[PDB]
Amino acid sequence: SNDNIELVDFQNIMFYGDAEVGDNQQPFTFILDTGSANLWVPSVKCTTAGCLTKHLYDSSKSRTYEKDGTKVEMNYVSGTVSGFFSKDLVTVGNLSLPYKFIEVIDTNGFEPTYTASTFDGILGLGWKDLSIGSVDPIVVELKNQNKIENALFTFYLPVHDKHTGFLTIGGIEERFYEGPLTYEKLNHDLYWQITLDAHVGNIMLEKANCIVDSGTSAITVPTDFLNKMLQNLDVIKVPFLPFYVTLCNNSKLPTFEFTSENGKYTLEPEYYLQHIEDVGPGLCMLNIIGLDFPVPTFILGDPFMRKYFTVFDYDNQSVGIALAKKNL
Ligand SMILES: CSC[C@H](NC(=O)Cc1ccc(O)cc1)C(=O)N[C@@H](Cc1ccccc1)[C@H](O)C(=O)N1CSC(C)(C)[C@H]1C(=O)N[C@H]1c2ccccc2C[C@H]1O
Repeated sequence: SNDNIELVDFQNIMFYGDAEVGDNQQPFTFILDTGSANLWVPSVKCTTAGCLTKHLYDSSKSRTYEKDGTKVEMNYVSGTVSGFFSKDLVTVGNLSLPYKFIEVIDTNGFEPTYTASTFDGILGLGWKDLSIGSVDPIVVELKNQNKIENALFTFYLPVHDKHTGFLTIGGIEERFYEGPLTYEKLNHDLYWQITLDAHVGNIMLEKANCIVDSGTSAITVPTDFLNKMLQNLDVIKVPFLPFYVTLCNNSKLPTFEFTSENGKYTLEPEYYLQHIEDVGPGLCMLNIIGLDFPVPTFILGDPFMRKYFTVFDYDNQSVGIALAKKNL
């Protein structure tokens, strides 16, 4: 019944999945990003160094290509790509639909991220009004065409050296989680954002905005909240970068607890530490960065999602959260 695209871990920090553009089935690797709402692929017309090692899109070889050519720039927090709109058949798992996407010709504003990673493009899994060009989300559009049961998708993330992951479209599969699945209502029209009380030891923020974001390989915390957490924690900031290093077994490292009237979600140090033995013996980096939004906000990124199976439900305007099964 449901369509299941396999997720591959890349250096236990990112994960990617593959999909196709064109009726000649041109293959691409995507970051799958719940926090954005446009699809893009690098073009054969790309003029920049970053495209050299990528799978490139050739509209001339697809009979289902429809020209648009409207110029567009996608601005991410990690950089900018530019190009123009094109329309073609997009295939995700076994499902296809004609889809508007961005043909990228300049990726120099997205370095060094682009050249250092093995993805080709980004496939947005956000809300329509967050898109450029008023593009209906893939999953919404697939439901509207009755190709899937429900306008929802789920993430069961891969775990480095343990199991593969899945982006599942159309339904919720019991095989991905254990214990209860708790639904948290979205608190915003166009982000996968929910309200949770956030506790880290003695520090807490009542009714914080929490964005569940598949494209962010960190937990982000308000900067003042982070500053309090790190006080007398025996961690050291990396020169010039917003990351902190610690002895891996530092017993002061706290557990994040997020609560709603419905549920309680925790994130222990094992889920947010990254070993860096090559930099030194028994050293870890915290996958936590300080970021201020206009309203106090946490991004519950990839470290959160490695622990917790997540359901993104457009029809019920909610995020479902459950403990991910350790193995399939
Ligand atoms: C609507 S369209 C995209 C939107 N535009 C904007 O907000 C407009 C904007 C542009 C520039 C700016 O100064 C501020 C604003 C954007 O970018 N939303 C992002 C989510 C986001 C949003 C706000 C804060 C943090 C992150 C997006 O969903 C996303 O996940 N991204 C952007 S590409 C990406 C898929 C590689 C990933 C990313 O960067 N990851 C790195 C990251 C990020 C943060 C911490 C550690 C690390 C490590 C890496 O994992």
